[PDB]
Amino acid sequence: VPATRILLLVLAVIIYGTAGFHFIEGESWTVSLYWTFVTIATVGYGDYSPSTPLGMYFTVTLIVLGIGTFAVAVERLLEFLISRHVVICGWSESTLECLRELRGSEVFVLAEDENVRKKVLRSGANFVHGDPTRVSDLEKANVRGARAVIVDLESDSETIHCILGIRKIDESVRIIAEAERYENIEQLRMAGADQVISPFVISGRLMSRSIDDGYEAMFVQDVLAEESTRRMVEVPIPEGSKLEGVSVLDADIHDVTGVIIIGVGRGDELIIDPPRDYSFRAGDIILGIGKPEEIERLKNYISA
Amino acid sequence: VPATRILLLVLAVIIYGTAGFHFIEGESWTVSLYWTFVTIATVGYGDYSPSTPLGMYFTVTLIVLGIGTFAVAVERLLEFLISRHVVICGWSESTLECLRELRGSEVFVLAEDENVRKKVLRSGANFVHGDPTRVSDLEKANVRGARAVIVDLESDSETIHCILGIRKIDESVRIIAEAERYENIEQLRMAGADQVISPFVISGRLMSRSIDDGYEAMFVQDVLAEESTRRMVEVPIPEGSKLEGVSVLDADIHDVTGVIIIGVGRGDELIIDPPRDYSFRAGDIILGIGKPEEIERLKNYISA
Amino acid sequence: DLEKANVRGARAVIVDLESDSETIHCILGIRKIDESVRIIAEAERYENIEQLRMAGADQVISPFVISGRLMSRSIDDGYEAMFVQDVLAEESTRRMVEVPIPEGSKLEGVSVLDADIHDVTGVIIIGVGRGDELIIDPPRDYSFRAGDIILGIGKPEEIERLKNYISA
Amino acid sequence: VPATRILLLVLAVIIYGTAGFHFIEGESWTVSLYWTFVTIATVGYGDYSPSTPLGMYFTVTLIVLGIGTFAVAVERLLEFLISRHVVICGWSESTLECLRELRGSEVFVLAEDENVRKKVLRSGANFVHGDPTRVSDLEKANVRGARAVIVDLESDSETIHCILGIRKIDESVRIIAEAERYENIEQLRMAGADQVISPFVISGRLMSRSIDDGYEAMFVQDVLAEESTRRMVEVPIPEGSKLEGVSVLDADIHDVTGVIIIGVGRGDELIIDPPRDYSFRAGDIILGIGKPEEIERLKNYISA
Amino acid sequence: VIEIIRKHLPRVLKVPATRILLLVLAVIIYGTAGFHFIEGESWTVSLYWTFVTIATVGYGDYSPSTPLGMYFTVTLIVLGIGTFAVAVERLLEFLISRHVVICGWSESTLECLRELRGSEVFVLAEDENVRKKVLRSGANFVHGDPTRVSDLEKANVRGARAVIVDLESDSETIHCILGIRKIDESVRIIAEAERYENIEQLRMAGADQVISPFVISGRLMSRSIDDGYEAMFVQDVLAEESTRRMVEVPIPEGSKLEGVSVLDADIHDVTGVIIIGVGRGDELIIDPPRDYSFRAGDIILGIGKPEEIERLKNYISA
Repeated sequence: VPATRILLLVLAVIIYGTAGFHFIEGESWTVSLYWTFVTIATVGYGDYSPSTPLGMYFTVTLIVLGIGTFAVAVERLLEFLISRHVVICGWSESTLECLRELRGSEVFVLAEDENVRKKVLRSGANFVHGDPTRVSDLEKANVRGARAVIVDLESDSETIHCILGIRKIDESVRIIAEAERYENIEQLRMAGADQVISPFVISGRLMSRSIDDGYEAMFVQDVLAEESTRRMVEVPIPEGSKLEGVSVLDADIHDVTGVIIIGVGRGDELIIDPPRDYSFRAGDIILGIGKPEEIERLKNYISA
Repeated sequence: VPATRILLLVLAVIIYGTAGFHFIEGESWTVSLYWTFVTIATVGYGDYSPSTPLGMYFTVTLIVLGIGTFAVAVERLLEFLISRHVVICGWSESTLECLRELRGSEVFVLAEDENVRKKVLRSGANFVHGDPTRVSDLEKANVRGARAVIVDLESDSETIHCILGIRKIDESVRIIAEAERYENIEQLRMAGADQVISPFVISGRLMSRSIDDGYEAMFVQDVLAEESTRRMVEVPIPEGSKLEGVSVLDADIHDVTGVIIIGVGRGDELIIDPPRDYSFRAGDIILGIGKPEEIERLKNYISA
Repeated sequence: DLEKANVRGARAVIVDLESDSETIHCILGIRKIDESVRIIAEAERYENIEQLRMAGADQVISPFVISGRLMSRSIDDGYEAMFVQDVLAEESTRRMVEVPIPEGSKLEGVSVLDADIHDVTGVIIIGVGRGDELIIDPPRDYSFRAGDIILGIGKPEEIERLKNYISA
Repeated sequence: VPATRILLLVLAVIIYGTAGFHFIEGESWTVSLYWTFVTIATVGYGDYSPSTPLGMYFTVTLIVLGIGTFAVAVERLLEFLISRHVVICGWSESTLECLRELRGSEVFVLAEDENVRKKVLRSGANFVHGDPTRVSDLEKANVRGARAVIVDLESDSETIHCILGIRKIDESVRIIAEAERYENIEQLRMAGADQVISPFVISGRLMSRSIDDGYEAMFVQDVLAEESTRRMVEVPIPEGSKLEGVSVLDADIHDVTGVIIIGVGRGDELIIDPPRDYSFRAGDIILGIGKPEEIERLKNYISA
Repeated sequence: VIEIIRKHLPRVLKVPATRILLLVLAVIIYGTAGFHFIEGESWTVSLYWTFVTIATVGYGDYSPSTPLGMYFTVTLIVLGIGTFAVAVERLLEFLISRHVVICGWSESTLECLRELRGSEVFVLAEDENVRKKVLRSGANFVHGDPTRVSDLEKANVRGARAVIVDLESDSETIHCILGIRKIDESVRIIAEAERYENIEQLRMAGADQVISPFVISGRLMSRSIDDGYEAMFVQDVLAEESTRRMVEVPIPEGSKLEGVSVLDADIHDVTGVIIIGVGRGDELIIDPPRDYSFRAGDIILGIGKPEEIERLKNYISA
């Protein structure tokens, strides 16, 4: 049945109700409409009632009509009722441990499988069912407003196809991709990806360096865990700092603060172990390791 | 449970209730009947309630009896109370692009998947769930009174088994099939399809002409597009025209109109580039390419 | 595994893989090896034609669009599918060919109206190709150029009468 | 959750409410019970109300408390208010065309798959989900009371296992089985099957006899179809007939009735084309072909 | 009647109780505040009245006094009761030695469940079709993957008496034994080996007793060629319906046989059981020698009638 049949039947009764109480009892529309509601509601507060054989007749008829149409309209109603965001294209084991560190923000997981709807909703993310290679299904997941898009699909052919689809929707958003083979690192980066993270090349080099002594693999998997003592943080150099123009040899950040200056980055490059003649500028980002008591001693050090 | 089984129980409660108010409470019939209904409807205005223990036990009993049977009766009453088309058998990418040019007509889609229901209803076509190779599930899609049936199934064995099921319903509808292999073009014409469209023979013979110059594959993919400047339309010659018996050299269509006469079809045969001594008749369908400013110039020249 | 198959010394690469994402990825691998080879791709979905052509493919043939357009045009009369599937077959009576306009030809600057190619020769001029565009049904004031390509439909005895009419 | 568990929960509430009004408001037992009931039944009449904040808290609690279980008890109460069989083991294409001629009787289809529940219920049969090789799942399907059990399983190893399982449940029931290979005809028959029907040996011999002329295969598939003109029927010879002691040559049934005596069967054997010296006895069953007007002329012929 | 509708539509019980609660609370707030600020009721009354109003009772001790009160109340009731009915339905939905845990469901654990009808048994399996077989046998079913530590803790592995692991392969049986030993290293794991070569891997992972059935079966099908008496003895003394049973009788502290040799004890002469082994700790000596000295703590493995078993316990008693 059309929803409009249900609605018209409801409306017909309140009109009937209101009008008859007026015609039979001589009551005003305010109380007539109200009383009709009171009877439909089956509450009976005790103010208005019919006081004539016809009013009683009318009222009983009215109640039957009222509840019937009301209850139907209500069940339909109930049935109907029943910074920026980050978009994650594809669901895998790399984007699952990425989602635990992105708690608190809005995350939209665009995935082809419907089976993965329970695991996405359990971890605190909105699921958007679609194919992440289709441009019409990326726009559904609100890619254009996002602050970053994380692409980790089944192959490296679908990862370039999803990267090329974002570069025409928004040519300014930050794309982070995951390469599976070493040949496609410069292929995903030319097609638009701002950061290419290859997990089988990191783990391929941490397994050939753990044969003699595995301290290279213990440094990498402990400075990234956000439950240890030291945390690899990065702080930016603001405008009008005390270090805008000093060399690294004269700044001497490790002794006066306690952090370790493993590298500094200007723009889109990184200089690991900067030499002593490196003049600090404004806008630089200092990548460092230290205890969180030493980080606040560095943040006040680089202030105005 | 007949409706009348339910209705008897409801009335029995009503009569019982009404009479007790009448002889236990001493109420007149208009108020006792009213009260009984109201009691059943549990409204409680505040006018009548039992004023003696007999009535109190009686009324509590009426209420529970009333609610059970009333609720059922109401639930049941409400549940009881409140040219031609084209049919597309199967869903693939070739029938998705066919559905884009059939938005003005009404289209049924007979496919056995359930996941494709969201793609069909978006495109503006009614979805009929069923197996297209079965005669019982072909009759649900209104094959018998259709304009044309378009068969595109997963293989060429099921396309033949679906063409022979349509020809069992009626031998007058127009079947337009699609061949997957080149060798099965002659089997799909013996089963009963009127037009067999083999896309991988058109595509494979355009990827071999596009090695030197890609002008053959640029002409085919452009005149079929309705957004193009020139269009390929079939102009029929009406009965009582000024061109019956006239040869192609004596007519000179390209000089006076401006369209390009690339073929003339009589019945179900087409003669591409017809010779000079080809005599026209009434009934021959002219296949031409021209601007839309030139097409109505052609119909006004061959008119009666 | 592309450099095994001699893509550098080739004259045309025809990319038709199992899905549309692998056809873009293989086109991107060919353009790293030889930047001037002629790639002839094949799109499955309609929306991926502008991506296959941006990634490097010169000609994109989409078979599910040519078949979808010829299905909905064959409901009333099927003379447009009987035209396409018959001029391409090389066992047919009439062939669709391309002839080039040589340098120093008889038709330098000559318009198509006063050339009268269908009257003189008998071939049907459906388009004049210049470079990387095709003009279907060129207008009457269209002037030629030494170096055009005439696309036409005609009998095989009428193509030799066309090449001898455009000869130098 | 027994219905009585629900009822106990309800009673606890009505008892509780009644006592609290008695001790909180100081009301009598008769009115406190009435009031609590009426309150739960949400009538709203306006006679009894709490007069203290404690009474208010109490009353509100009773309403929310009692209404839940009140409604549920009503649901349970309303739910309470409102020849022999043939068992078919396994679902296939042989037991589907067997089920169409067994319309009108009770048929229980014991099958392992749950997918086949829709096709069994559509054809007019009760579905019993179980494994037909398990003796505990045959007894669930009521094999012991049946008049015949039809076994058609996936292999001939499961068909002997289902036949052996019935022979210990009931050693008198009639088992009809279907053999797949020719070697197992005497193996299924020794394990207990009363009739072994091998479809690939009938169809293997009807395909090697249809090469020259296919009249052998047209006779078999037309005398079994119950929509043709002639029907292969069998009538029994009763006690005290007119033929108990006559030979076939002197009975001369084909001329005086019109049926064709293809064979007669005594006990558990069949004699096809009985000779002229064959003396008819009592209890014999005459297998014959004829029009249904000729069958009634034969049935009265063999009477008392 | 909405409760009728709810019974008609349990099909929409798809959302969190938390959404349900927030919405009903918003309604009672609307109601109570209007009674306090529009009708002029006290907060005790306003809430009381609001409840009564929402619940659709409407006694009339309090009633709207102005058109505004009437308009207000109509809204309050029409929205509140619907929500109320929903909240009620969700509540009803919600309202209505130690154990052993069995990881996995096969035919070997089906016959183990017949012997354990007196104890309470959890079954941790990842199939859903097996729920009808477990509840028939009298064991609580816990859905989950037994190789996961999070789904092992749902089955109460940490406070169990013994855990019985029988999974589909020997790789998952090892991956489940190592997940149980991560929860607690004191529970008793009883595993089952599918191949003979993986008996030593399942003891290194942490199982206390590895029961390889295809090595017992394969070594009984090779002794039953000549005479089938070896495979007739094993399949009979394990049955509790047999006339003889193999029971372990422990020697208590302060017994009359500490230091006594087997020849000086002569158990088979005085009792009538056959002493086929003596276990000390986790080692078993089948057919112990003559000069084997008893102690307190040695578990005697014997075969005898039930009329002879309590005769043995009364002979070794303190």
